[PDB]
Amino acid sequence: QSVSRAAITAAYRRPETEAVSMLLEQARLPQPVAEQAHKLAYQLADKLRNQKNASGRAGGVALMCLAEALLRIPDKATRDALIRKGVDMAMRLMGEQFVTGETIAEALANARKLEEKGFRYSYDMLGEAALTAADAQAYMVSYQQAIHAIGKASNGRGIYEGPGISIKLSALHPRYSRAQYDRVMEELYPRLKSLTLLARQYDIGINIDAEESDRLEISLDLLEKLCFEPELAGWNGIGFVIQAYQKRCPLVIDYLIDLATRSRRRLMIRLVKGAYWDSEIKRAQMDGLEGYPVYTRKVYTDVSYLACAKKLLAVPNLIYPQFATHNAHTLAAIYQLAGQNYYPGQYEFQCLHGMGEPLYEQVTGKVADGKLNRPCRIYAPVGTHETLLAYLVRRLLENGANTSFVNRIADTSLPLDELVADPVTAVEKLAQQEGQTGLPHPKIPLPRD
Ligand SMILES: Cc1cc2nc3c(=O)[nH]c(=O)nc-3n(C[C@H](O)[C@H](O)[C@H](O)COP(=O)(O)OP(=O)(O)OC[C@H]3O[C@@H](n4cnc5c(N)ncnc54)[C@H](O)[C@@H]3O)c2cc1C
Ligand code: PRO
Repeated sequence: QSVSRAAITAAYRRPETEAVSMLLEQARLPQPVAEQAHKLAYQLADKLRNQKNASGRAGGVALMCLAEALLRIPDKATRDALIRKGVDMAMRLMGEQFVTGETIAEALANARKLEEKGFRYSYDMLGEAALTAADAQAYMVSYQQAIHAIGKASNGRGIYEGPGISIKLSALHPRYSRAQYDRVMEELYPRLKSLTLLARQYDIGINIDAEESDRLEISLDLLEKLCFEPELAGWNGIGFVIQAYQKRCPLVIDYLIDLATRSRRRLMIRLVKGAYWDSEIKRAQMDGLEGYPVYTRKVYTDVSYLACAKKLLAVPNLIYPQFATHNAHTLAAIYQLAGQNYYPGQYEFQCLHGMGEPLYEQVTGKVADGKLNRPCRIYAPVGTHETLLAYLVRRLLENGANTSFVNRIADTSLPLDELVADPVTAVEKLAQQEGQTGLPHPKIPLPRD
């Protein structure tokens, strides 16, 4: 193939100057909206930094120990007068903060606390990249069991206010990374269909997570078919992730808008930046192809996310946008771009368990409690230590990258105004300095170079 699908294919690895130049005016926040976003982003970030007055205290150590000792003198007068194992253990130590529970039942029992404050959940049974038939079957069973449990705890609250599930197509088909069209359709699809039908019976959201870029196309074929199942007609609980770090992302949105039209539904669309960037670059560098399927400067991903957010927010009849981010500017800009006259079903935010709660405690909840009154859905990984590895590694990359917001916020030296700097302005600043808009990262030449 269709006009919308062909356009996706042709953007796969489009030159970065070109891609970024095309996104720029689509992402630009109008003057007024830009400054309200700056102001809200600044406040959110400031409050995150200075939680227990960790700024005002920052404004030696030897004297403090002596001063401490003197203050333990009770009477003022007297005071005046005078390899394989270490890796496994490191992974589960760092990983506990990211896991909401070992079993789906323990994860749900712990859901009341934030659900009452207005948070929602999407549970993920940890596991991906099934190698064998037995692995994939076992994932299929863990997903079914999860859907029964979440569905019973949802108890009719529905797709927006109630919990959902997130699934990985790589978990449901052995050797998914290289599987061909015909075998995926014969084997993967019936399983996707079956879980989705089950999610529909309990009226919970079911979201298909996005993985590596060479699986985008097949995920779209699977989604297309799913959306035309007679048994799913009139049901708007199907969710799909799109990754703004991909050059294809805006063309994927055009496709999704048309799909929602043709299949007569509202799609739940989770807009993310993306989790596999280090691997995507390495992959593209090994295949020696004409370009990258992702951007090479982080600020360009920020610009793509804003442009894509506008596209999504423009079609509320077709798309329920789920804006996944821990970046205060991103959050603030979405909040402003969504416009006046918010209603619950317009959009929600999302965050990963162990990363987002502090930012979103300023967001989800009552205006009279100093909150924004916008719902946030926490992504909640569920499983034991043997299913954690890949997810943890991705979190370490995310938390430890010096371009990450969550890394830069903890950097006292970097002033708030730089931390929440408008990405469009940053791209324009780079373009005046370097002589062209959207030049690739200077340390990431094309694969053929
Ligand atoms: C609820 C939730 C669900 C998610 N589901 C998925 C999913 O299904 N699939 C998936 O891939 N991701 C998923 N993610 C996104 C991913 O896990 C990261 O959390 C997300 O990219 C971090 O973005 P941010 O806005 O919080 O942080 P920011 O710091 O603003 O941006 C971080 C990122 O920018 C990108 N980046 C970093 N360096 C560069 C560079 N040099 N050039 C271009 N881009 C760069 C990467 O995407 C990286 O994550 C999910 C995130 C959340 C919160
Ligand atoms: O697996 C990951 O890293 C992303 C984050 C949440 C869901 N998918």
